[PDB]
Parts: sequence; C-alpha cells; structure tokens
Amino acid sequence: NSGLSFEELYRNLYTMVLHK
Repeated sequence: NSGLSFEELYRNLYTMVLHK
C-alpha cells in the first residue's frame, strides 16, 4: 500500500527532471 499518483509524478515529473 502506497498509492499511485505519487509513483506517476515519480516517473513523469521526476523523469523530466533527470532528463533535462
């Protein structure tokens, strides 16, 4: 149990920060 929206910002917001 943890959620989902967090893992998605973790692979979509977080993925954009490491890329740029």
